[PDB]
Amino acid sequence: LTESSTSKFVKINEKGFSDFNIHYNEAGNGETVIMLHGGGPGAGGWSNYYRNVGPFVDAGYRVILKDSPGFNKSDAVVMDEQRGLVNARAVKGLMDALDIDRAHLVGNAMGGATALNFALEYPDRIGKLILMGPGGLGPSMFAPMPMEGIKLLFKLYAEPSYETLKQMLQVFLYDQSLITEELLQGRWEAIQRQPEHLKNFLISAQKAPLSTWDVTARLGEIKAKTFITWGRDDRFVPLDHGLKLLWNIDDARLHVFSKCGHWAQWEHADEFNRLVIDFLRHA
Amino acid sequence: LTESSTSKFVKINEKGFSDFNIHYNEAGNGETVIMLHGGGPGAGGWSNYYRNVGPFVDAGYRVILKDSPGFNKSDAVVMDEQRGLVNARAVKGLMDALDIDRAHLVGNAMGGATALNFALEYPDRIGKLILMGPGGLGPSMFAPMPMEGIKLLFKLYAEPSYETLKQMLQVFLYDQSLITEELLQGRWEAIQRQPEHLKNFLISAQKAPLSTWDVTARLGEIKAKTFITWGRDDRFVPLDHGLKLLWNIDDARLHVFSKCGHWAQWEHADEFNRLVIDFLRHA
Amino acid sequence: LTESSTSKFVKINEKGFSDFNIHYNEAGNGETVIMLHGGGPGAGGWSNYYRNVGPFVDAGYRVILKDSPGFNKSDAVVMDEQRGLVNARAVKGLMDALDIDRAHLVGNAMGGATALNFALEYPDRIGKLILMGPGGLGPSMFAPMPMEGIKLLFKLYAEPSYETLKQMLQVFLYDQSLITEELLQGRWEAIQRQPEHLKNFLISAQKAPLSTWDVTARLGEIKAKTFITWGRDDRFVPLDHGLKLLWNIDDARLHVFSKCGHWAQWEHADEFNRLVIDFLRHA
Amino acid sequence: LTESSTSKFVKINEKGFSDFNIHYNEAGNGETVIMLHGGGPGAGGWSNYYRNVGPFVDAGYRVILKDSPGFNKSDAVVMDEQRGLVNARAVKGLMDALDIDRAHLVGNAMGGATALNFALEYPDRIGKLILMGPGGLGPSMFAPMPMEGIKLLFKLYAEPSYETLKQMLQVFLYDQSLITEELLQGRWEAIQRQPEHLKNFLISAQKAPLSTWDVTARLGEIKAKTFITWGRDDRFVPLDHGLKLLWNIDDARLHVFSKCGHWAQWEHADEFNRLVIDFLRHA
Ligand SMILES: O=C(O)/C(O)=C(Cl)\C=C\C(=O)c1ccccc1
Ligand SMILES: O=C(O)/C(O)=C(Cl)\C=C\C(=O)c1ccccc1
Ligand SMILES: O=C(O)/C(O)=C(Cl)\C=C\C(=O)c1ccccc1
Ligand SMILES: O=C(O)/C(O)=C(Cl)\C=C\C(=O)c1ccccc1
Ligand code: NA
Ligand code: NA
Ligand code: NA
Ligand code: NA
Repeated sequence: LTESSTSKFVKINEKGFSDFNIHYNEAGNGETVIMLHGGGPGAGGWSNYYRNVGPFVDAGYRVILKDSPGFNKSDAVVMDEQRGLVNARAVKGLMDALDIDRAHLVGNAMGGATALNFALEYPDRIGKLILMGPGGLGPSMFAPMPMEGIKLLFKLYAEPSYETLKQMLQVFLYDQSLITEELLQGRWEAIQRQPEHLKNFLISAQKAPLSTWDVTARLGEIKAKTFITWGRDDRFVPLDHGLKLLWNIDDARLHVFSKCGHWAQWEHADEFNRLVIDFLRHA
Repeated sequence: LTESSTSKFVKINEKGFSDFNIHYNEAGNGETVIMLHGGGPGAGGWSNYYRNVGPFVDAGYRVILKDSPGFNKSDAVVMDEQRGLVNARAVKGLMDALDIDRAHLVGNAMGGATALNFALEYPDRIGKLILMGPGGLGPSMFAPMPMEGIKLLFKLYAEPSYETLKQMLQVFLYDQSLITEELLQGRWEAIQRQPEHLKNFLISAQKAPLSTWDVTARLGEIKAKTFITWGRDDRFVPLDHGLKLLWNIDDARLHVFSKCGHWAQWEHADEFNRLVIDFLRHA
Repeated sequence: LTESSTSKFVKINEKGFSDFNIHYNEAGNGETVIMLHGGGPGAGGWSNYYRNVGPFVDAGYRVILKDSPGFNKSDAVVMDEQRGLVNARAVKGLMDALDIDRAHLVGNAMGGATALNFALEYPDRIGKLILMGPGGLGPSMFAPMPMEGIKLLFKLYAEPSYETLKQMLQVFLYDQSLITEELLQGRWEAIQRQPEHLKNFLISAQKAPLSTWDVTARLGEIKAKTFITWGRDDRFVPLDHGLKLLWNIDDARLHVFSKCGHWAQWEHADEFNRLVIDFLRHA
Repeated sequence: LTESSTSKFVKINEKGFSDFNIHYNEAGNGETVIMLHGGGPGAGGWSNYYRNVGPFVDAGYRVILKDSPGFNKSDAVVMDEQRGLVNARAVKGLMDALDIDRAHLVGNAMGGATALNFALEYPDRIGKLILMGPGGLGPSMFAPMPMEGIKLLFKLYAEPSYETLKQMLQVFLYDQSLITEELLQGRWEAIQRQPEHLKNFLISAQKAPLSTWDVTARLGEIKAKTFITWGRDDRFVPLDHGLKLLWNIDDARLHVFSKCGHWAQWEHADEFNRLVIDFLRHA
C-alpha cells in the first residue's frame, strides 16, 4: 500500500460544511475503522498512521485514514468552534457520503478529541472507540500547562522551519533514533505545501482556545467500549488524563507504553496494532 | 481440567527449605508459565487461577499453579524474612526439582512480590514477567496505608469467620454479583482446613512487616519484558504503584481495567487471558 | 468559652426556608468568620470546631459555629437538592437575619461543599474561603469510591451504635490516642439526641446522590482568596481533590498535614489556627 | 541590606575540602538560618534569597546566604560525587569555621538536596528543615524526565547567552511580568563573571548524574521538623516529589503555591516569609 494508491477525495455536506473537500486514504473492505490524526503542523492521515494501515487491513478491516479539515489535502478552514466538535461533524459528513452506517474510531491527540466528540454527538454511528492521548481535556493534576510539546507546536505553527520541526520531533518521540531524514522530510514537505493551513490553525486557536475543547463533563454519556492508550513519556498531553478517561467513561481500559512519546501508534506500532486489533475483534 | 486431576506435590530443597512439601496444579506441556497467588486467607494456586489455566493450556503453555509456602496444601511455615524473597526461593526449588530451566511468571499481590524477587535473584531462570497489583512496594503517593483491603485481610486472619470472609470479598471484587455461594464456600473451606496457616501468617507478619518487602530500589536490575496489570478499583494495593513499576522497570507496559478490584485475572478473565497470551507469544 | 454560654438560635427565611430554626455558637465581635461542619452523624458547629473558636476569637474575629440544616440543634429537614447548595442558602439566611454583610468561610467536608456553593452563589457576601477536605467533588484519579470512610459514615447513619461510632472515629483520625471517652461520648450523645436527623440524611442522600454535589465545572468563577487544607491520611475525601481545587480556583494555596485524618482543624489544631489566622490577616 | 555590606568569606576544611573559599552574605544576630541556593547558571545566595533575608533578619534570625562550591564567589570545583552530599559537607565546614552549633536550613532545588543530605549526615547539627522543590529525588510518577526546565538549564550551561538566559527565566517563573531587566542583567553578570563554573558543573554532571543524588531511601532517618514548599507550576522539579517527601519524612507538611514556578521564595515572597518564619517560631 502507498499513499498514492490509496488516496481518495470526497465532498461533504454537514452542519457548517458545504461542498467541502475531504482527502482520505482507504484500503481494505471489511468493517470500517476511521483513523483520525493529531493537530501538529504537517499532520495528516497517511503520515500519522502508515505503520498501522497494513496490519489493520490484513486483519480484515476497511481502513480510512482521514485528513481533518484544515490539514494536509483536505480543504482549508478557519474554525470559530472547538476543533473536536467541528472535526467530528466532518467525520459524519464523510460517513454519510460513503454510505458507512457505523465506524470504529481511532484518534490521537486532536484526533482523540474528534473521536470523543463524535461518540458524544452521534452515538448510533460509532462502534468501538480507541483513544491515544486525546487533547483538550482541561487541566492536568500534575503537569504545568501549556505542556512543553504544545509550546513547540505553536512555535512551529507561527515560525515554521526545518530546525524547529526537528526540535518538535525530538520532544514528540521518546527514542531519538526514530527521527530519520525520511520522517523529517515528509513532515517538512506537508508544512511547506500548505502554508495557509498553518496560518488558519493559529487564527482558529485564538477564536477557540484549548479550554473550549474540554468535554470532560459529558464523558459519562459514552456507551462505546473504549480503549485508551498513552505514552509514559508524552510531553504533549498529560498522562493523568488517561486516568481521567478511565474513571469517567463507563467501559474503558488504559494501556500505557514505557519509552514512548506522543505518537504511540508509531513508536510502539507492533504492540499497538496487536492490542487494538484484539480489542476490535474480541472486546 | 479439575483441581483433583491436576494436583501434584514435590519436595523442594533450597536455601532454608529442607524436604519442604510444595503442592501445585499442573496442566499442559509446552513452555512453562508459573502462576503465583496472593496472600489472602485461604488463597492457593487453583483458587486464584482457575479461570486462567484452561485458556493458557489451550494456547500451548504448560501451566503450574503453585501453592506458596504457608498456603493451601503446601507445608506450613513461619517466615522471619520478607515473604516475596522466601516465596521466590521456593519457586526456584520447585523448578530445580522439576527440571525447568526457565519459566514465565504470573503473580498477583503477594505473588507479584514473589515474581519480582525471583526476577531479581534468578534473572537467568525467568522468561517474561507478568504482575497483577504486586504488594509490598512501599508507600503510596495518594492512598492512606494500610489500605482498606489490608485491614480486612488482617481481621480475617486473626478472627476467621464466614461473615468476615464475605466482607473481605465484597471489598476484593468490584462487581458484587460475582460473589457466589461457590466462591464463598471454596475460600471458607481452605480457611477451615488449615488454621495453622492463618496463625503462622500473622506471626510472620510481625517478624517481617510489609516495609521489608519493598524492593523498589532494585527494580532497575530487571531485564525481563514485563506486563503490569491493575484493577482501577483495587482497595488492597494502590494504583499508583502501577506507575512506580512502569517508571522503574526497563521494559514494562501497564494495563488498567475499569470496574475491577484486586483480582484482575478473575474479574476480567477473558481480557486478561487474551492480553497476557498475546504478550507471551509476541512481545 | 463553652457550648452553653455561646449557644444562640435564629429563624431564617431564604429560598425554600420558612421560619427555619438555625442553631449556632457565637463568640467574639470583630470581622465575622462562619465555620461550617461536615456531614457525619452527630456533627455540629461546636463539636467540629471547639479547638478553633478560642484562638480565632483571641485573634479578634467574631466566630459563628453554624449547625447546618438537619444537624445537631438546627431544624430537621429532608433535602431533594445537593446539600452544598441548600446549606449555602441557609448560611445566606443566617447572615441576612444577623445583618452580616460579608463573612469569611471555613468549611470541612460537607461544610467545604457548603462554602464552595456559597462563594459561587453569593460572591459579594464572602471574604476569604478556607476549605478542609471538601466533599462531593466528583471522582478521584486514584481512590476507589465510595471511600472507606464514607462506607462507615453510611453504616453509622443506617445502624447507629457506639461501637460503629468508635469504628468510624478510628478511620476518621490518624492518631488513635486522640480517641478519648469524651470525644466518643459527645458524638454519641448528639446521635442519640436526634434520631430523626439520621433517618432524614439517608432519605436526602437517595434523593440527591454525591454526584449532584459536584461543582467542579464552576470553580473558575471563584474570585475569593482560597486556602485549601488536607489531611495526608484522609480516608473520607481524596487527597487529589486538593490538587483539583488548586488547579481550578484562581487564587488558591494547598497545605497538607502529615499524620492527619479527615478532621485537620482538630487533629492539627495549633498549626491550622496559626496558618488560617495568618491567611485571614495578611493574604 | 545590600550584597556588598553583607558579603563575607571563610576558608573551610572538611572531608575533601582544604582551605576552600566559601562566600556568603550574612545579616542579623539571633538563631542561625542558612539558606542554600539552586544549581542554575549564575545562581548564588544573595541572588536567590534577597527577597527573604530582610524579613528573616527582622524576625530576629541570623541569616547566612551561602554560595555553594562551584557557584558565584565560592571557589571553583569539579565534583565526582553527587552535589547534595558534597554541598552538605561544605555547609558543615562553614558552620565549624564560624562556631555555629546548629542551624535551620532553607534549600531550593539543588539547595534542597544539600539540606536533605545535611540532615541525613549531621542530624545533631540541624534545627528545622525547609525545602523548596528539592532536586534529584529520582523519577516522577507523572512527569517525563529530564524535565523541560532541566533541558534549558543544561542548554544555558553549555551555550550561555543572554537570550537563552531569558528563555530559561520564562520557564523558571510563572508570572512573566516578574522578568525585569534587573533580574536578567544580574543573572547574566554572574554567568559572565565565572565561566569556569559553567564548564565545571557540566564535567561534574557527567561524573555524577542526577540519579546519584537520589536519597529517597534514607528519608525515614530524618527527625527534623520539615516544611516542604512547591510551586504548582514548577517545570524544573516535579510536584509529585512534594508528596514523596510528605509520605517519607516523619514530621513534614507540604505547602503548594498556585501561579508559581521553580522559585517559590521569590515569586511568592510575602507568603513564603510569613509561613516559614511562623514555622521556625512555633512548630
Ligand atoms: O500527531 C500530530 O498531529 C502532532 O504532531 C501533534 Cl504535536 C498533535 C498534537 C495535538 O493534536 C494536540 C492537540 C491539543 C492538545 C494537545 C495536543
Ligand atoms: O489473592 C489473594 O490471595 C488475596 O485474597 C489477597 Cl487479599 C491478597 C493480598 C496480598 O497478597 C497483599 C500482600 C501485601 C500487600 C497487599 C496485598
Ligand atoms: O466532620 C464530620 O461531620 C464528619 O464526621 C464526617 Cl465523616 C464528614 C464527612 C463529610 O461531610 C463528607 C461529605 C461528602 C463526601 C465525603 C465526606
Ligand atoms: O535556583 C536556581 O539556582 C536555578 O535557577 C535553578 Cl534552574 C535550579 C535548578 C536546580 O537546582 C535543580 C537541580 C537538580 C534537579 C532539578 C533542578
Ligand atoms: Na539510526
Ligand atoms: Na447473580
Ligand atoms: Na491517651
Ligand atoms: Na512590568
